[PDB]
Formats: sequence, C-alpha cells, structure tokens
Amino acid sequence: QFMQNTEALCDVKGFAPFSKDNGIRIGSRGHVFVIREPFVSCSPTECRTFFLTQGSLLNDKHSNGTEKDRSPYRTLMSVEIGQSPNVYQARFEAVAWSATACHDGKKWMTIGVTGPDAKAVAVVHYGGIPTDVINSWAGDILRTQESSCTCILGECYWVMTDGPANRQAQYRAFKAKQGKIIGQVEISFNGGHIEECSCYPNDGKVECVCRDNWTGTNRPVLVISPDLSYRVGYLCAGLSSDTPRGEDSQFTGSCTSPVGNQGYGVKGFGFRQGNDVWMGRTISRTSRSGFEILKVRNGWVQTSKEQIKRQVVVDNLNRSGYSGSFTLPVELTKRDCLVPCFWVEMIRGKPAEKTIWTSSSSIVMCGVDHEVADWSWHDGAILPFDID
Amino acid sequence: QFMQNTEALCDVKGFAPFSKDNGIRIGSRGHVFVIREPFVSCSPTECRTFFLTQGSLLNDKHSNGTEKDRSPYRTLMSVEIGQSPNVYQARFEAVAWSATACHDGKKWMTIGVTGPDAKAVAVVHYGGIPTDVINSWAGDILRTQESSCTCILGECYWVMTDGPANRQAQYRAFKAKQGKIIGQVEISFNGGHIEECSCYPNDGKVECVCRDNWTGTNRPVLVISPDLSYRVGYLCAGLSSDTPRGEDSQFTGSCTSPVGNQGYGVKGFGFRQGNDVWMGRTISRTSRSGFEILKVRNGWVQTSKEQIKRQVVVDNLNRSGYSGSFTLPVELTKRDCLVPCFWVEMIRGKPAEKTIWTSSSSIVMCGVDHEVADWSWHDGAILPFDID
Amino acid sequence: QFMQNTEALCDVKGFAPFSKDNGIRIGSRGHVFVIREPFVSCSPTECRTFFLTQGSLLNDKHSNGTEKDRSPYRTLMSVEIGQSPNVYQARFEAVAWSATACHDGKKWMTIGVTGPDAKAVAVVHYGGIPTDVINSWAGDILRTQESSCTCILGECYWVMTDGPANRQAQYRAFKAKQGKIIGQVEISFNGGHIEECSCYPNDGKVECVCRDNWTGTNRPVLVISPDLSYRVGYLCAGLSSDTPRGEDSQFTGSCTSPVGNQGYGVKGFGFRQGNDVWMGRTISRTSRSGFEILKVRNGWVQTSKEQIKRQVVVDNLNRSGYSGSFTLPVELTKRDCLVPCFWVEMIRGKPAEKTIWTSSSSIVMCGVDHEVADWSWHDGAILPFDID
Amino acid sequence: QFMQNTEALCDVKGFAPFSKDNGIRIGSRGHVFVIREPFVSCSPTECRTFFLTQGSLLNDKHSNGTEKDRSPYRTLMSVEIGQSPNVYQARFEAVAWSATACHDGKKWMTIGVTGPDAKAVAVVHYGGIPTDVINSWAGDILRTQESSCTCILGECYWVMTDGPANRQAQYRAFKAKQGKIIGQVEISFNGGHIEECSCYPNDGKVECVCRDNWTGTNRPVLVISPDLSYRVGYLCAGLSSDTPRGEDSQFTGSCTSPVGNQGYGVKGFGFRQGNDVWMGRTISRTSRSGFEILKVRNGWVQTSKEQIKRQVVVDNLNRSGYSGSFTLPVELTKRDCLVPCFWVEMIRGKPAEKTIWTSSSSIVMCGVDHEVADWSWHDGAILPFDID
Ligand SMILES: *[C@@H]1O[C@H](CO[C@@H]2O[C@@H](C)[C@@H](O)[C@@H](O)[C@@H]2O)[C@@H](O)[C@H](O)[C@H]1NC(C)=O
Ligand SMILES: *[C@@H]1O[C@H](CO[C@@H]2O[C@@H](C)[C@@H](O)[C@@H](O)[C@@H]2O)[C@@H](O)[C@H](O)[C@H]1NC(C)=O
Ligand SMILES: *[C@@H]1O[C@H](CO[C@@H]2O[C@@H](C)[C@@H](O)[C@@H](O)[C@@H]2O)[C@@H](O)[C@H](O)[C@H]1NC(C)=O
Ligand SMILES: *[C@@H]1O[C@H](CO[C@@H]2O[C@@H](C)[C@@H](O)[C@@H](O)[C@@H]2O)[C@@H](O)[C@H](O)[C@H]1NC(C)=O
Ligand SMILES: CC(=O)N[C@H]1[C@H]([C@H](O)[C@H](O)CO)OC(C(=O)O)=C[C@@H]1NC(=N)N
Ligand SMILES: CC(=O)N[C@H]1[C@H]([C@H](O)[C@H](O)CO)OC(C(=O)O)=C[C@@H]1NC(=N)N
Ligand SMILES: CC(=O)N[C@H]1[C@H]([C@H](O)[C@H](O)CO)OC(C(=O)O)=C[C@@H]1NC(=N)N
Ligand SMILES: CC(=O)N[C@H]1[C@H]([C@H](O)[C@H](O)CO)OC(C(=O)O)=C[C@@H]1NC(=N)N
Ligand SMILES: [Ca+2]
Ligand SMILES: [Ca+2]
Ligand SMILES: [Ca+2]
Ligand SMILES: [Ca+2]
Repeated sequence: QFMQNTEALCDVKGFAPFSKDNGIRIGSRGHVFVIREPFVSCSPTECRTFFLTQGSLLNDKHSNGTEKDRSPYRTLMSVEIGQSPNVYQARFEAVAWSATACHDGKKWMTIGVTGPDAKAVAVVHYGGIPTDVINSWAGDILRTQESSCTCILGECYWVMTDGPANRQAQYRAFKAKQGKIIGQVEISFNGGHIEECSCYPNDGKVECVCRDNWTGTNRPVLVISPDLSYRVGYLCAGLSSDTPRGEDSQFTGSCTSPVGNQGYGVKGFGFRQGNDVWMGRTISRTSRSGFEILKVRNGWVQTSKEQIKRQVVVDNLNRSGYSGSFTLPVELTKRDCLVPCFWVEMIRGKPAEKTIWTSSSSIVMCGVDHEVADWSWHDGAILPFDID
Repeated sequence: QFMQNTEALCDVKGFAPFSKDNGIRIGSRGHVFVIREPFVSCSPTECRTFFLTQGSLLNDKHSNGTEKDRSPYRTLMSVEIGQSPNVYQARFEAVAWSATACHDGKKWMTIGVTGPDAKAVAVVHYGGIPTDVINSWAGDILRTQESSCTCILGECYWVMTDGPANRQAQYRAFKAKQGKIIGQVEISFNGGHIEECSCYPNDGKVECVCRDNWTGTNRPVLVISPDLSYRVGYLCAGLSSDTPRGEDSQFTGSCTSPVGNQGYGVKGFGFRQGNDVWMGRTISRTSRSGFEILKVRNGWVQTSKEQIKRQVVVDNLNRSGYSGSFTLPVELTKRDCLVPCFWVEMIRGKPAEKTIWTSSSSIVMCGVDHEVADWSWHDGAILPFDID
Repeated sequence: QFMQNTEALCDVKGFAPFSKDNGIRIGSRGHVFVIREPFVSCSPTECRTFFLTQGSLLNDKHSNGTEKDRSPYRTLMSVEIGQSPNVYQARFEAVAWSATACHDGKKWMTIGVTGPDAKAVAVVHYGGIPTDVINSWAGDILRTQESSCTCILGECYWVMTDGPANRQAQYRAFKAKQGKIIGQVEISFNGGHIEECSCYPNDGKVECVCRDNWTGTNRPVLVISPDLSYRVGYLCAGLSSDTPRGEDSQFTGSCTSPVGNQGYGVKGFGFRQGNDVWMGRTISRTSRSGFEILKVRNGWVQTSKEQIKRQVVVDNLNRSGYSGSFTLPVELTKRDCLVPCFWVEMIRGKPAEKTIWTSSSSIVMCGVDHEVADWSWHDGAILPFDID
Repeated sequence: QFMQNTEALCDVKGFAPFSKDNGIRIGSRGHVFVIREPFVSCSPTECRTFFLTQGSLLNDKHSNGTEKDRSPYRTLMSVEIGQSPNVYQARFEAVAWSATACHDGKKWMTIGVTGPDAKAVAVVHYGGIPTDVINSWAGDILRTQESSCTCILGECYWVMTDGPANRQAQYRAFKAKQGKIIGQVEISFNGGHIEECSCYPNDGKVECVCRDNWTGTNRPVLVISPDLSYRVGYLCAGLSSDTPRGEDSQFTGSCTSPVGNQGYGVKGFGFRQGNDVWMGRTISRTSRSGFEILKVRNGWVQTSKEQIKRQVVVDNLNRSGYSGSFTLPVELTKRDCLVPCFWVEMIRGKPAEKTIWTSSSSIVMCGVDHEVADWSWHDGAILPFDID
C-alpha cells in the first residue's frame, strides 16, 4: 500500500531532539565517510539518513579537498537515522554530487545527479535500481534538493534547477510514479532564483521553501499541486531567513519579491502552520553558524514580524550549515496529521578551519506539543585531525 | 500482540551467566564507543544491550573526559545482548545523558533525556521515532532509570527524578501506551530519596528497588499498580545494599526509613521472591568493586538478616559499577513465570585509574533452578591504553 | 517462483550510471579486501556485487603479490551493489580463484573453482551450500566467466574453459537446476578460443560475448538454447573489441573467424540489439585503459562499421580492466523487457603501478531510453599506499 | 517445524571445498577475534561458524597469552560460515571456554561452559537466551564437544566430560528439548577415555567419534539412541587417527580397546559409510600438521587396513588443529540423505611459533559424488605479527 500523505501538517509548539549521529567525532578514529548534504527522509518502517560521500574517509589522505564539490567519486548513500555515515553501516543509493530521496509507502525512490557540469545526468532509482533519467536541459550544473522529496498517493515530487549560480536560472518540478517520470512543469519565476528546495506534504500538496542564490535574503516558496499547477512567491514573513542576510530591523517582508541586496545563500526549510510559519535560520547573518527556529504569526500569509516562539538548537559559537524539512508518516506516528521535522547539518573543516578536508555532521529535531528549552547539540569535533 | 507480563516472577535458586561483551578489551583495538549506564531489556524476539555513549570512541582523543557526565554528544544506542557497544553494530535510539527502554510486545519504547541541567527534555520514542516529551518540572537534572522500564498489557511504566542529588528531590512515575504518556503520579516520599530505579514486572504490578542518594544506605522500594496507586518504603531486609554503606553488624533494617548515615550511592537492583529477596550489592562497602548477590529469608517483608544464598559474580579486587534488573518474556522462555535477570556494569578508567577516559563493560546473569558456584567475570582490560 | 527471463532484451539508447563503490579509495583506510574479477548479478530483490578476494586486505602486508593469481586464499564473496568489498559487509560465497553467480528467482547459485592447476575443482553452491562438483576434464586451469551466469525458467547456464591460455583449448556449457548439473555440451570451436564469457538472457536463449586469448582481436559469440544446441561464431561487427587489438581502419569484421594477429586479451561484453549491437572496449588498443561503449548498426549480423552511438565511461588517462554483462529482472523493473547493464573493473597497482599489491574497483552502468553524455567515473585512488 | 534428521548419512566419494574464512590473514589488519575451537553447524536456512573468542583481538596487546585456556573473557560467538570471526559480523552466543551448538529446525541451541575448574557451569541457551544449567558433577573441568551437537525429532543430543585430562574420567550424554534437559545417561567406559566428541545424525541415532586423552591412539566411538541406550567402543578400522599416534605398520585395530601407548590427542571426526568409514587425521603422527581424510573398507565394523580413498586438505608443511563433523539438512540440500561435512582448524602462533598470541582459522569440506584432487587450503598468515 502506497502512503497517502494527504493529511494536514500538525501544528507544533516546539521541537524535540530526535537524533545526533556524532559523525565527525566518531570518524576521528572509526571509518566514516567524508560527506556534505546529509538529509533525512522516512518510510513506513524507519527514518534513514542520506548523505553524499566524497568517496573517501575521515582521517585518510583521500579527504584532501583538491577535488571538486562535484566529482566522480561522490555518491549518495544512507544509514538508519542516528548512525554515523560509516562505511560498514552504509547502504549505497546512487552515483551523485546532488540528490533527493523519498519513500512512497512501497519502496525508496532516489535521484542522484552526476556527470559533467555542462551535461549532467540525474538517474531515478526505485527499489534499489536505475529506472529513469533526466538530462541537463540548460547546460549548467543540473541539480536538486539535497533533502527529502515528497510522495502523495504513490506519486513522487521534486524540484530541480539548471542554470547560473548567481543570476536567472531555470526551474522544473517533476512528478514520478514508481521511478518513472510521468510529468514535469516549467516554473515561471523571472527575477527570482530557486535552488535546493525543502519540501514536505500538507493538505494534499507539496510545499517547498527554497534557496535564492542571486538577489534575495528571503527564501522562495513554491506550492505544487498533484496535477502540477503551482504557486510561486516568496516567504511572506517580515523576517529574513537566508544567509548571508541583512538586519531584521532593516528588513521588510515580501510575498512576491526577493528583498535584501545580496548574493549567495544556504539551504534551509520552513513549515506552514495554518497561516503562521516556523522558519529556521542561522543565528549569524554573515556566517553558517548557530541555528534557530522562529515561529511567526500570520508569517505565511503577511509580512509579519510577530515572533511567537524561538528555539535554539546550535549556539552562535558553533558551526552550522544546511537545514531541511521532512515529515513522519501516519503509519509510524498513528496521528491525525503529518509531523514536521527538520535536520541541521554542522559543517566542519576548510576553509573556515585549518584542515585539508571538509565534512558535515547532523542533528534531527521533530515537532511536539510542548515548548522546548534552548540548548546546543553542536558537532563537537576537536580540530584539526591527525591527517592534517 | 502486546506482552502480558502479568505472571508472577519465578523463584530462583541461583543465577547463570548469560553474556559478557568484553567491550573495553575489544575497544583497545576495535571501534567501540566510550559508554557508561549500559542496561539490558527484552523483546519477544531478542535481548538487547542499551548504553549511553559519550559520542566518542575508545582509544580516540575525543574520549578525554574534560566533558560533562551529561553533554550534548551523549546518546542512547543498542546492540544485541553480548555484542560490544561498537560503532558498526549499534542501533541509534535517542539523544540522551539519562535513559530507560522497554518493549511492549509490538515495539521498542525508549526515553532519552537531554538538554540543559536547568531545563532538561525527555523524549519518548516508539517504533524508532519521537512520539512525546516530558520537560523538567523541578529545574534540576531531570532523570530516570538507566535500566529497563516495564510494560504490562501493552502499557509502559517508568520512574523519573528531578531535584537535588543530595537532599529532598521530587519523584514521578509515568505510564505510557504506544509512546503517548497517558498518566503520571507524584510520589510522596518526604525524608526519602529516589533515583535510578531498577524495576521489573511481578504478579501484575511494577516493582522497583532504587537509589537513595541523600541519607540512606538502604535502597527505596516502590511498587506501582496499573492504575498508578503505589506503595513506597524501603527494602525491609536487615542488610544494607547501597554503596557507600556501613557494616552489616552495625546495621538495623527498616521498611519505612533510610538507615545508615551517609550520602552518595550507586544504582542497583533486587527481586521479590515471595516474601524473600535476592539483593545485589558491591562487595566493598566503600567502593564500586566486586559484586555479590544475596538471598535473604523474609527480607522483603521483615528486617531479616537470615542470608540463605550468596553468589559472587565479580571479585573484590575488580571494579564494578551499576547493576539493574530485567525479566525474560514468556514468548521466549515458555515458562509459567517471569525470569529474573540482572546486569552488572564494570566501570574502568579515571579518576580511579590513571587515564584520560572513563568507560564501562558488562556481564549479564539470569535466574536458574540450580545453585551456581562463585567466580569473577570481571572486565579484564589492561590499563592504561595508548591514547593515555 | 522461478524467474522466467524469456523476455527480449530492451533496445537501449544510452547507459546511466548505476553505482560506483570506490573500493580502493575507501580501502586506503577502511578494511577492504584486495580483489580482482568483481561482477554484478541480480535477484528479484537486489543487485549484488560479487568479487574474488585474495584473502587479504588493502594496506596490509598480506596484499603483497608474491602469491599466485590463483591461490589457496582466494574466495568469492559479495556485497550489495555499490558497497565496497569490505570485510564487515561481505557475504561469503565459495572458495575460488575463478567464479560465476546468478539467481534463479528462488536462490543464489554460485560456482567457485579452486584447487591445483592440473586438477581444479569447481563446486556449485545453491541456497548458500555446496550442491555439486565439476572436476577439470582437460587438466589445465579449469575456469569460467567471472561474470553473471544466466537462469531461464529456473534453469541456470554457464560457460567454462579448460586448456591452454594461448592455443586451442576445450569449451563446455553447463546447465543446472537448483544446484544440480543436469546437462552439458561440448562446444566445437577449432581454431577459435573461448574464455570468460559475458552472458545475458535474450528472447529465451543465452547470449555470450567472450574472450579469445589465442589469435583473435574479435570476441567469440556463443548463443545457447534451453536444450543446449548452440551457435558459435565471432562478433560480426566490423570493429574490434578485444585488447590488445589493431587499428579500426586496419580491421575487417568476421562472423566466423578470429581476425587480427595477436594473443592475450581481456574480458568484455556486448548486447544484441535486434540486428545491431552495443559493444564495450578499452579506448587503448594496447592497454587496459579507458572504457567506451559503441553501438553499431547491423553489427550483430554483418561486418558493419556503421557506429551510431558512442559513450565513454572511463577516460584514456585512467585504468580500466574487465567488463561484463547482466540484466535487471522484470520483478524489479516492471518492464516488457530485460534491461541490459554492464560493469567495468578498474584495475590498480602492480605491475603498471609501483606497489606491492594489485586490486580492482568498479562502476556499473545500465540501459536507459535517453542518450547520455560522456564522462569518466574512474577509480581515483592516489597511489602508492602506505604499505608500499 | 522441527528437523527430522532421521535419514541415513549419504555415502560419499570425495569432499568438496565449502568455505575458507582466512581469519588470521584478515585479522592482520581487520578487527578479528583471537579464537580457538571454531566449529560448523547448520539450521534449515544457513550454515554458521561458531568459535570461542578469548575476548581480545588479533594484533592487540590483549592477545598476549599469559591468560588461561579457559578464562573469564572467553565467549562463544558465531558468524555465517565463511566470514572471519570478526567483531562487526559476530553474533554473541554464550559465555564459554568450552561449547556445543545445533539447530532443531526452529531455533539455535547452544551450551557454553564457564566458571572455575573445580565447579564449572554449563548453560543451555535456546532462542538466544539461557534456559537451563548443568553444573560440574565430578569437580574437574566440565567440558563438551567444541563441535556441532545433534538434534533428531526436535530433541537435541550432546556429550560432556568431567574429570582427569590424562586418566579415567567420567562421561554423560544429555538430551534436550527446546533448551530444557529432559534426559541424561552415565556412560560406562572403564579404561577408556572420552572427550570432544564429533557427532552427527545417522539412520535415527547419534554417532560420535571422540578423543581419548589417556592411553589410546584410536578414537572412541559412541552411538546413542533417542531413548539414551548407547553403544561405546573404539573405531574398529586398522588405522590410527589420533595424534600423537604410532606408525600404521606398527598398529593393530580394536573395536573395544585403546591401542597405542600414548597420552594426549587432538579432537577429530569420522563418518560411518554403511560398514566403511571416512576418518580424518593429521598427516604428522607427532604434530598438529597437515590434514588428510581416509576411506577404509569395512573399517567401521572390522580392524581393516583396506584404504580405498585418500584426500589431502592441508599439506604436511602447514599447521592444522582440531577437526569435527556436521551434516547439511534436507531442507537445504533436497536429498534423500544427510550430507556429511567436516571442518578443520588451522592453529597459528605460540608455542609452535614465536608470537605472544595463539589463534585459529578454518576450512570446511563437504561430501560430494565425485572424487576430489589433493591440495592444501592452509592458513597462510605471515608470522610474526606487529604486536609481536
Ligand atoms: C593535499 O593535496 C595538496 C595539493 O596536491 C596537489 O594538487 C592536487 C590537485 C593533486 O594533483 C596532488 O596530487 C598534487 O600534489 C598537496 O600539496 C598536499 O600534499 C596534500 N596534503 C596531504 C596531507 O595529503
Ligand atoms: C585532555 O584534555 C586536557 C584538558 O584540555 C583543556 O581543557 C578542555 C576543557 C578543552 O578546552 C581542551 O581543548 C583544553 O586544552 C588537555 O590538557 C590534554 O592535552 C588532553 N589529553 C589528551 C591525551 O588528549
Ligand atoms: C613483499 O614480498 C617480497 C618477496 O618476499 C619473498 O618471497 C615470497 C614468495 C615469500 O617467500 C617471502 O616470505 C619472501 O621474503 C619481500 O621481498 C618484501 O619484503 C615484501 N614487501 C612488503 C612490503 O611486505
Ligand atoms: C605479554 O605479557 C608478558 C607477561 O606479563 C606479565 O605477566 C602477566 C600474567 C601479567 O601479570 C602482566 O601484566 C605481567 O607484566 C609481558 O612480560 C610482556 O610485556 C607482554 N608482551 C606484550 C607485547 O604485551
Ligand atoms: C550542485 C552543487 O555543487 N551544489 C552545491 C551548492 C551550489 O554551489 C550553489 O547552490 C550554486 O548553484 O552550494 C553548496 C554550498 O555549500 O553552498 C553546496 C552544494 N554541493 C553539492 N550539492 N555537492
Ligand atoms: C543524570 C546524571 O548525570 N546521572 C548520573 C548520576 C547522578 O550523578 C546522581 O544520581 C545524582 O543525581 O550519578 C552517576 C554515578 O556514577 O553515580 C552516573 C549518572 N550519569 C548519567 N546518567 N549520565
Ligand atoms: C583462471 C585465471 O587465472 N584467470 C585469469 C585469466 C587467465 O590468465 C587467462 O584468461 C588465461 O586463461 O587472466 C586474467 C587477466 O587479468 O588477464 C585474470 C584471471 N584471474 C583470475 N580469474 N583469478
Ligand atoms: C576445557 C579445555 O580447556 N579444553 C581444551 C582441551 C583440554 O586441554 C584437553 O582435552 C584435556 O581435557 O585441550 C585443547 C587442546 O588444544 O588440546 C583445547 C581445549 N581448550 C578449550 N576448549 N578451551
Ligand atoms: Ca541569498
Ligand atoms: Ca546512599
Ligand atoms: Ca585476443
Ligand atoms: Ca590419545
């Protein structure tokens, strides 16, 4: 039986710690993969942590980062949520330097994108084998979520980008059923930029909160229906959630336009909560450091700056990275609704830190019906390592 | 089908060795987690060893114990009983520096407590995901068993503490059904102190034998019914079972009062045997060393000092630690009754020993119908290690 | 239920990357077996990577290659496709310095050949145990595919050789049902030489494209029917696919005769595509380096040199090795046809490279309905290693 | 459903190599347990290799053999046949310095014996938990097979010894059903000595071929019926199969008496083959080196020295050790009969070799319907190791 995921997303008051894998700590001595872009996604039986290795291990000569962010050795693998991304526990998924995965109730789907910059190949797997391919249509680093995709009535949905890092690119959503792409849509968004979407199911549609890497310190929101009609705009809330971003007191929300006058960004998430929203961001507006989650009243519908909750997960003295959304299935929680959860990546090493390598660890939070007190579940690795 | 666990506890004449994981020995070269508080608990299919890592490994720089007894890196994981708590065999359970786990016949429940001292969060998991949360209610190191909890008719029971280490604190029991707390009770015990309970099912109720960390060299007994009425007092037997404790010939039992004029303690267990009892304690009254089990006649009901059996499991030249209770399910043993078993932790390293780290190994004994001869299944690691 | 595999092979326009295990890279620090001859084969549930260890690990003193290409320590093991051939993930199959494996829909069959050169023993396993034996019939290095065998209606088929490396030998096919050899045929091929066949099912027969190690720069084709009648000849296409081979513009195809005036070779594959063919070969005509796949029009039936597609998988600056064929089952793909896939081995170390050891890694491609752009998924290990 | 194992043992013409785990080779760099006494036994699904660790690893300081042959750290564990006895693949069975295991069709039974020399405890496990205990009855190193026990109609049978190494001891057989000892028999054998039996099912009875450690260079045979009546005597064949033993031309068989004038021995096996026998022995009469198997005509019933087959498995330049018997179940082979198989242990290290440690590897042979050529599948580890 295929997962419905047509339930409303639960309205959540705080987030409880789910897991912490301590990858880098363990990887000081154990045999753990160098990774980046480690997202969480769930089947009806288990939550798995997916990650992109660089085909090398921590504390090995091959972790040296003379290589490309995309390389031939990179692969998408997985472990049960909470395990480190270690060699001996790892499930191979796809060849990939960008990916998305998600379970339809019967099987894992997975899409790893690899090949050259000018002509990337994304390969859909299903049941553990290649079932379909989507080639670069715009010739410039075909790419996708680096977080969970989203399946609704046994059909699966994901967002990809192809084009410039730093100016107008091109954006499609895809629709798959059992590893066969049965539909796509070209997403009109001129002046806006979309990458790395964080998507989750809500009341029968896919909702995404993505990264604008061109002009905007606010994140695009893309809401896609089963049949592929969509709405695109920006996160309405009167707070900024990208980094780098400006001050809060320097910032006016927009439902329709990137605001703030900066490039770059980072991947992140957020959850529609009726008309409200929970929105993650780094505590530093200049760096990938600290992580907070902010609940804003009416922030999904209006340029509100009514904050009603804030909850810190990583302190501003400690590294963070990417963050992304996912939901717990009803077959696991037995609820009326879909439980929202996020992961945070905690990037360690060069250039920030004086090592030859760069990796990432993670912690996973989930929505609960009781507020939850601040703390920091940071990465905690003592750098530099022996190989350095 | 949910486990009944309404059977009487079997009356046992001695204990047979079940397992020995040799964690520290193996961890001299293999990749094994630094741990403490490793308890045993069983499902209808298997017995698992749960433990709290410190997010580091043996013989790695991160085992250095500049960290807190509670830290952000600590997690609850598990392995099949008898496996070392090694990276590659480990099942992630919860983020935790204190925990309890137990199986209801369908799934594992688990509760890991983490967060700051002033405002801890305990998160109930069920089927491998967060299902509920109980925040610190008294603001001072929310905490629980570090041994198996107890499920009876698909409902699960555990004891937590919140408050001072060394004076009056506050004590609640909780009742869960499929990871949802459906009931709690505030345990009146003025002048007495309760932590780290060792609990097991017996004739339809939970029985616990706990740690008093304030005034008492005798252990509290808490017996809790399905509907959460309870009895609380002290282990009646005319022997002391905490450490530090006084002499035996200096000691008068009490059913109602801590006796002996000392603080601190250690976690331990014991089994009601009709009106008799089996009671573990360290052989040293001053240190966490050696381990014995003593059967006392009428010791559960009267301040008896009629010892009828004694069985040594670790010699007084060798380190011990915590001990705790659990039962074998009827689906595994095919008996009329619930088989009592205990584990013992064998704590190695600083401050006792000259190393940077501190860990724990374990051995597991179970009740059998034949007396069993003394011996020592001590930890056996040659210290100090290379990292030292 | 036994697999049919009576479907036609799908007509494929390009090949998508399936996996990359990065064995040697990972094996720089992780505990990975030294191997050679790593082929892929699939069951109705999963694709597995099989390989022949040399009973030693990477970066260990025992990888020193004073040993024989065939030795007593060599064994056939397996891992899920994409895992490195690491100790802790490895499934033991057979004792072997040559092997073939394949799934009949119920169980894995496997045949490992071991023993002395003059009197080898090949042992058929089935369900994970020895079920039958075929001894050397010609006294000179009994041997077989080093790739997947082929089961059709619950019956399994494989090709072996016994005789000289470099002159006329002797060639049998075998037919097994549930690990019991129920039929064999002596393959008349005077002047031709056959080793290491790459075989796959197509329209109810086994098709193979093999290695001639005596006179021929073209590969033999052997097509075997259920009842063991066969056709044998050479790959008709007007391109050469062995190495070492001559120039393309120096080369005339033959359906019936080895052409090109050289010894040695390498194992490789190819796919009948109606009357066309896909044919792998190394890009270097002198060395085991680079890997391409070429589609030739009418190349299965005529000495065509009409190339219609070419796709590079490993660049001519990088090592390759063996290649072999396999198909995805219908129980996995849900197609009308059998999906063709190949693996490539990427041999590293001595004598080519200045190390004491020699190993192999792999990448796996599969047939898809969209052309696919060139790139190189080479092995990427920085040599020499520490043990060197 | 419980296994019958009431079929006659198959009449076998040679033995084919089944597995080779290369434990010591792999253990030079990988994390593998120091072990001794590694036997094979099978369930309806799989063959497992059981072994007794010394709670330490290869190439670790703890492999130093200042310890006892029996120690507190020793444990019985298992791996799938062919895997090395490595930490990360190992299944914990029992605490043990002597053991026996065997599957009844539903579950594994296992008996590990531990505790002091003067008062050993043997603990029966079943389904992965302690179910029963047999204490030392004669006060002198209670002990058992170190090979597979034997279950017939869901009932299980094993032989133990208690008493002197080197003079008259005492010998019982036990009968278990689902981990509960339901019967035992005291085995009258005055002047004879019995240890370490190698037992297998045949035509509804247990047959064993054991070790006499007192006076006899011939092995005792014990045949035990379901209801525990038994026959005991010696291997009739006119060849000797213990080591140390005398010359063959110096030796007269006996059905009833130890012959040859020596102490010590080694564990080994043999198979009734109608009236004939296959009998293993070391090739050296003075040392644990080389291994052969000999088929003797009428050798089970008469003091025959008609040898009809011989097959070498390990050469006389290479170390051997213990050997033992087991059968493949009908649920795996689909035969009319029970397939005989043996394992051989290949003991490496001190005192023989200049190291601090001592371990064992293994190879497994099985009976097949075709003669099989000589060779040597010896252990192949280059000694001494780094820790030495
Ligand atoms: C890390 O790698 C550094 C740069 O290496 C050089 O450039 C790369 C692209 C390769 O071509 C490499 O083979 C070249 O040597 C080295 O300078 C440095 O030694 C490395 N450090 C360590 C610790 O391995
Ligand atoms: C163990 O750690 C000792 C104390 O470290 C110092 O204090 C802690 C809290 C950290 O701030 C650490 O970074 C500081 O240096 C060290 O003195 C000692 O070097 C360590 N020993 C080993 C073997 O790693
Ligand atoms: C690799 O092995 C080389 C050759 O070893 C010699 O010949 C082989 C067949 C054995 O008999 C071996 O024991 C002999 O010493 C050695 O010369 C060399 O030391 C080895 N290198 C390493 C790094 O182990
Ligand atoms: C191996 O062990 C040798 C003997 O050790 C001594 O006696 C044993 C029973 C223990 O008491 C031990 O602690 C004593 O030192 C040592 O002489 C030797 O150093 C050891 N060798 C290695 C390589 O560890
Ligand atoms: C395909 C690709 O390389 N994606 C990048 C991503 C990218 O640079 C920007 O979004 C520009 O398009 O940035 C980052 C990043 O840390 O910012 C990591 C991702 N790395 C990987 N997914 N491997
Ligand atoms: C929550 C907490 O830190 N619990 C402690 C416990 C505690 O110090 C006393 O019981 C005072 O309340 O003591 C000990 C101890 O060894 O005595 C270990 C436990 N460590 C862990 N559970 N991590
Ligand atoms: C049985 C055997 O040793 N087969 C060889 C094979 C062989 O040398 C030629 O085909 C001549 O018959 O060559 C090669 C090779 O790389 O060319 C590897 C194979 N190695 C292994 N299969 N182990
Ligand atoms: C219980 C015990 O220690 N059994 C011994 C066994 C024993 O010395 C003789 O049979 C005398 O009774 O000998 C040997 C041996 O190699 O000869 C190994 C066994 N070691 C272990 N099973 N651990
Ligand atoms: Ca931006
Ligand atoms: Ca106390
Ligand atoms: Ca050739
Ligand atoms: Ca003898």
